[PDB]
Order: sequence, then structure tokens, then C-alpha cells
Amino acid sequence: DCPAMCHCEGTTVDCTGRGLKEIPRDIPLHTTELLLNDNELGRISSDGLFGRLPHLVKLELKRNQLTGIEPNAFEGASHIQELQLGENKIKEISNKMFLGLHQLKTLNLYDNQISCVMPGSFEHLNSLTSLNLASNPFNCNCHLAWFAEWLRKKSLNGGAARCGAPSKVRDVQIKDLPHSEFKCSSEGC
Repeated sequence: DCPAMCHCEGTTVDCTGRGLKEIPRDIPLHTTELLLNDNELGRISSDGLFGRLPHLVKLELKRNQLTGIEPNAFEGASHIQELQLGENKIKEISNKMFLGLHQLKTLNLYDNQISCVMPGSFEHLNSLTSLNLASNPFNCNCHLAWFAEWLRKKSLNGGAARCGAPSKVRDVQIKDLPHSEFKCSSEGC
């Protein structure tokens, strides 16, 4: 068995470029890699499929026009270790969005539209060692002051994250700015 419109290499399931609007409900119990690249998904639903595939370690949802993830969608999915979310349309990052992924080591948010990050959004991720945040228009004001000091703390590749709003600090590395310059004046999320 293998989802009708996908391809199955070993424990790898490839449903890339199949024009999917929602993730196939019948994914084998032993899938290790799930590739849903180049589809038309829209947003991750909270039905708990992920927390139900105990062997899923890598999940790819690149180029899917994603503009959000329903709350508690990765609950029970402590197995996942790699999440490819590059090239989507996410603008905000909630704190009940990555809840459950405390074993995740890699998160790619490259080239999305993230401009603000809610406090406590990445704390649920104990194991993170790689965070790709390049090509994201971060709004560096009073609202993201907490986040700046969070990157320089956890200590990572920095995420390659840069400011894309405060004209002055534009194109500058979030981590390269003291929370003292992170001031809004005359929003966030």
C-alpha cells in the first residue's frame, strides 16, 4: 500500500508536484520521509496525522503557498527531526505552532514572509541546532526585542535572519543589534 497518487521508495513517500490540496489520509504507518513538495496545500491542518506517524523523521512541505499552521498540529510528533518549510507565505509565527517538536533539530523557514515572532514560539524546541530564517522581512521594533536576545542566547548559525522594516537597521542581522535599538514608535502581531 501507498497513497493512490504518490510514489513509494522504501519508507519514503513522494507526493511532490501532485497538486494536492490536503495531505493524503492513508499514509503507511512506517513512513520515514514524507515529501509533499510543490503542492497546493494552503496550511497545515490540526487533525493530528503527524503525531500519528511514529517513524516520521523528515517532512518536506516546500513551495506550498502555506500561509499558516493550525494550532496543536504537531502535538505528539516528538519523532520529527527535520522540517522543510521554505518558499511559503507565512507572515506571523504563533507560539502554539511548533508545540510538540522538542526533538526537531532542523527548521527551514527560508524565504517566507515572516515579519514578527510571538514570544515563546521557539522555546518548545529543546533540540534545535539549525534554523534557517533567511529572506524574511523581520520587523525589528519593540515587538521583536525579546527574539533578538533569544538568537544570541541559544547560539546558532544566527538563522541568517535580517531586519526588513526599520529603514535604518534594514538588511542588518537581528543578532547584530542590541535590544536597545529594538524600539518601535509611531505594531507587530
